[PDB]
Amino acid sequence: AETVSFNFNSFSEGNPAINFQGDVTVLSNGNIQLTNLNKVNSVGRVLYAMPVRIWSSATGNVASFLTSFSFEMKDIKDYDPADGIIFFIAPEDTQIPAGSIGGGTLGVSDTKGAGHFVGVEFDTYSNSEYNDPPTDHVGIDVNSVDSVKTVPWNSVSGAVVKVTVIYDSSTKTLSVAVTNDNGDITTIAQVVDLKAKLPERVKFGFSASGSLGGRQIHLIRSWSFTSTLITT
Amino acid sequence: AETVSFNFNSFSEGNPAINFQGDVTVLSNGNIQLTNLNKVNSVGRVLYAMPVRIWSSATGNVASFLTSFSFEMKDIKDYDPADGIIFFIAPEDTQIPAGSIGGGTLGVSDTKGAGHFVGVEFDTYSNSEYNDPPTDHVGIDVNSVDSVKTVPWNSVSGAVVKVTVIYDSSTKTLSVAVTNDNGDITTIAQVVDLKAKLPERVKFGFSASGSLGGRQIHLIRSWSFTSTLITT
Amino acid sequence: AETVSFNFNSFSEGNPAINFQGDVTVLSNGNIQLTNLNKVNSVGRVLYAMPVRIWSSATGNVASFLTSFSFEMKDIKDYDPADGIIFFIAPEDTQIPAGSIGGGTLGVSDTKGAGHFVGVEFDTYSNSEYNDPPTDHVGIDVNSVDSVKTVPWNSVSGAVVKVTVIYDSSTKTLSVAVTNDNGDITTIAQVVDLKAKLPERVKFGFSASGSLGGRQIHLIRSWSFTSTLITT
Amino acid sequence: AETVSFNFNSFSEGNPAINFQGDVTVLSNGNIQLTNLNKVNSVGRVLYAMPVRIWSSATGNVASFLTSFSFEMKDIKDYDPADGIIFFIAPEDTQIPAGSIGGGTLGVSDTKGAGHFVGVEFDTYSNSEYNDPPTDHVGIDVNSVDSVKTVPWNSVSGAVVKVTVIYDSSTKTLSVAVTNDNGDITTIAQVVDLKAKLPERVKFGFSASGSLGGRQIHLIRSWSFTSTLITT
Ligand SMILES: CO[C@H]1O[C@H](CO)[C@H](O)[C@H](O[C@@H]2O[C@H](CO)[C@H](O)[C@H](O)[C@H]2O)[C@H]1NC(C)=O
Ligand SMILES: CO[C@H]1O[C@H](CO)[C@H](O)[C@H](O[C@@H]2O[C@H](CO)[C@H](O)[C@H](O)[C@H]2O)[C@H]1NC(C)=O
Ligand SMILES: CO[C@H]1O[C@H](CO)[C@H](O)[C@H](O[C@@H]2O[C@H](CO)[C@H](O)[C@H](O)[C@H]2O)[C@H]1NC(C)=O
Ligand SMILES: CO[C@H]1O[C@H](CO)[C@H](O)[C@H](O[C@@H]2O[C@H](CO)[C@H](O)[C@H](O)[C@H]2O)[C@H]1NC(C)=O
Ligand SMILES: [Ca+2]
Ligand SMILES: [Ca+2]
Ligand SMILES: [Ca+2]
Ligand SMILES: [Ca+2]
Ligand SMILES: [Mn+2]
Ligand SMILES: [Mn+2]
Ligand SMILES: [Mn+2]
Ligand SMILES: [Mn+2]
Repeated sequence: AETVSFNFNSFSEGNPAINFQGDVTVLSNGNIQLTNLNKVNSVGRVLYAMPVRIWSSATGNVASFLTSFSFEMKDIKDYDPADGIIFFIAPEDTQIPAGSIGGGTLGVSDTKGAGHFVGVEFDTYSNSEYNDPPTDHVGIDVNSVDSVKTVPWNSVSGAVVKVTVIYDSSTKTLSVAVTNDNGDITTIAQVVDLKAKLPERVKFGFSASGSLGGRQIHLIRSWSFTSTLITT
Repeated sequence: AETVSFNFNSFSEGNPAINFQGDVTVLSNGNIQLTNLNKVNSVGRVLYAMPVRIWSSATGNVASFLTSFSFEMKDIKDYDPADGIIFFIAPEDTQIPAGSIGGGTLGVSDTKGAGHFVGVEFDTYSNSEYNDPPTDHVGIDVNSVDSVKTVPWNSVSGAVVKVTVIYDSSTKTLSVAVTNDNGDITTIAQVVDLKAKLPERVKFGFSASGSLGGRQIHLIRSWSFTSTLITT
Repeated sequence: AETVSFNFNSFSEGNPAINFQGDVTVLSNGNIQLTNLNKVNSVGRVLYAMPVRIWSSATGNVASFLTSFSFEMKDIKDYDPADGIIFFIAPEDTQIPAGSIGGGTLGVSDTKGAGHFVGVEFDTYSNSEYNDPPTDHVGIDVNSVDSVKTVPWNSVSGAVVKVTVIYDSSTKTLSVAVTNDNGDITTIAQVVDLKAKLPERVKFGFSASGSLGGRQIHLIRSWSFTSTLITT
Repeated sequence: AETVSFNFNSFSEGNPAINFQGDVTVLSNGNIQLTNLNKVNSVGRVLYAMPVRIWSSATGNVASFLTSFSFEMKDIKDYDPADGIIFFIAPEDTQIPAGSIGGGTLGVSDTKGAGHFVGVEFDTYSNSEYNDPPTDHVGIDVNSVDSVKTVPWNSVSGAVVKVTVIYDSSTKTLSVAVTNDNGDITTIAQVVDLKAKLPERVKFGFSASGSLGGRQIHLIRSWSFTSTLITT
């Protein structure tokens, strides 16, 4: 069994174990701030440096994984609280899309909302061009910010949010459990064939974006992960 | 939203939030020990005292839940390490089955292996009469110890095991993530309609058992839980 | 440490975590309405269904607690706005006193105003038989509605009141902070030895009452609570 | 009556409503970071710019108040997690003590551990020179970091902590409730005569400090406050 596991209680910009893309910055409190509040169409992303093998071309096996993280989004004067954070998986050579307009692309897709990735978004603005639901929501994305599925949710400014994600390889099911401020949990699950959508090796990470008038603080506070690929 | 959430970092006899059934005991370290090492066919179960309303007949809605717990099973001389621990959900009036022979019934079913419950078992003995796989395993049970589905696992004597479970009501998916000794994760997921299998009010808990020759230490170390039912 | 904590942002009939006694009802908006506007001597009480161990005869330790709740009292035609709401603590077998005349008893005491409970009352009618102050007030009650202590307070019809209560077991101090409509705060604190006045296990809740001519809307809107008993 | 109330969901160093002293800084995420991790004997404090009238030399009346706040302390490599945060009340002309050695002085007292202030300290290091308890603790201080009283507590790195404080002028009682990561609540209360210890007009705020080998992240995330003084 090939296992990749790690844990971040805090981040240090000088740690090579993580790739910093775009406007991402690391605060003195150890938090990763994904976007630059003072830039138009800002986009920042963070990736665990080591690529993870999610499936074997020899056995045909797909890995299962369990990951938990905590983020925080907070409103800022005088901008519309947008656009949200997305936890994504993508080719190891993934980079912020060329000429990215940020905003509703969440830093992972082109203007049409397409890209090569699988993710769980925590969307705080309704983009009609991507068929977003009317309210804040958590969504399961497969190569598009036009979610395969979404569930109503509520982004509380200044609130620390906990998320737990389980990917069961046999059923190809991706399950998400979000722990809100008011105490309630929000869940969403969807069958996504990682082996059919992503290459053998991939990088896991977070991305957030903003536009001209849409901006807010996007912070990653902690992140634990364990993936196990059966090789027997 | 109707939410039920608790977090037991340890336990204590006298705590009104816990119903003890059978040979259950509380160790001075706070751990719960489910079976009596000196009793033939021992059965011990622990339940969260408060009944949980998992679905509403008035709205047809079903709750989602996130729960995680840690346990430990340890060998003893000279008995065969059996039988295992099961995290179950059952009618609020659930009691240890009458005339229970313990053993492979895990304290939740009758001799034939049938009962009224939904659970996640951590089986350490292969009972052919219940069609168990040949080795240790984690299984998803629905009214029977003859698992609807199982996955190879390994119970390490004295190893602390961590488990995270997510039930997404919308998809009716019950997914389990088990973090073992060597740090590898083992997962199993199964679509289970709690609404169709259980009554509106149920109780959550743990059960363990042994036989004349099959005995071992079964400990529950911690348990956190959050369930949310959309009331509207 | 043995801890009981919960957070109700709203309520719903059927939640097994709440015990309804008397004329209480749940409104479509999630608010709990304690009294029946059409019944004489109406009494409604709501209790957290799980008993709380506030102290242990074995260790002698006493729990500390923090709780916040919000309520609203609203006038109606053509009845006299009475009688008020009381947040109370009583033995777990507590029931509305047999033959309750409601009114100034607040649903927790007998006609003489005596009972077995500890509570914080928000009194909107001056009962000379219980030595009430001449104006609305907040009072600390120990086995009697003839408050051990009171402080002037005004109940504004239709106003949302927010309350915060801290019980420090070491000093045995029960401290109350009441946040009015105008923004002013009103506080009252009293040393109350719960270990000497109540049994080890008790229930927390709210009660309200009315008489033939005294009636008003008594609503409980939210309630968060956390108690912790040291078991070491 | 004379009331003062405010609420901070986030802070900005470019806001008049607040005084900054020492090495204090405001992070892009709105959080106030009291100490500088790169300085020896670092000391930082923040104060509500508007002095609050807590008692009257004309009437002898003393104000009551309710205030709550959330903070966060976090370890760093490779220093000792020290020294802590203290919520304090002091004369309006209060400033960081001249030649402050920071450290166990929490930035409010002299080397001997004396000063003019009343406060609630959240201590993460045991200074024997100030008779500190052997573990982390919450303390009530009256002109000295040699606490009038303390209670065992546990500072969890990276955890957001919520505090509620009530001062009841009639009983001169200062009660505190602190919400831990494991869910438990800790409380401590103490009779403190503010009229005798402090001037009519005072300033409320926060202070934190570090030493050569003792440093950690000290954050003040939010702060609500309401005080009411009767003028009649
Ligand atoms: C004319 O539209 C551009 O400028 C406005 C502000 O004047 C917005 O920034 C708009 O972007 C959209 O903004 C929201 C929030 O207000 C959110 O960030 C959306 O994702 C984003 O598309 C911007 N247009 C574009 C296409 O960038
Ligand atoms: C003749 O079989 C009974 O007695 C033997 C020991 O002499 C076992 O205790 C056996 O029970 C089975 O024991 C294993 C462990 O080796 C495990 O506990 C199985 O679940 C259990 O059935 C017992 N027979 C029965 C059916 O109770
Ligand atoms: C003769 O007194 C009885 O009937 C009157 C109305 O006709 C009142 O209901 C009175 O009760 C007292 O009413 C006030 C409100 O005006 C408040 O509810 C008091 O607590 C209550 O005693 C009632 N007498 C009694 C003792 O029930
Ligand atoms: C010789 O002692 C001085 O230098 C050491 C370096 O290891 C410490 O910084 C020490 O200060 C004390 O440090 C702890 C943490 O390790 C905590 O911050 C105490 O409050 C502080 O006294 C320092 N001495 C002094 C008096 O500054
Ligand atoms: Ca969007
Ligand atoms: Ca078995
Ligand atoms: Ca009265
Ligand atoms: Ca100290
Ligand atoms: Mn979306
Ligand atoms: Mn089995
Ligand atoms: Mn009264
Ligand atoms: Mn101290």
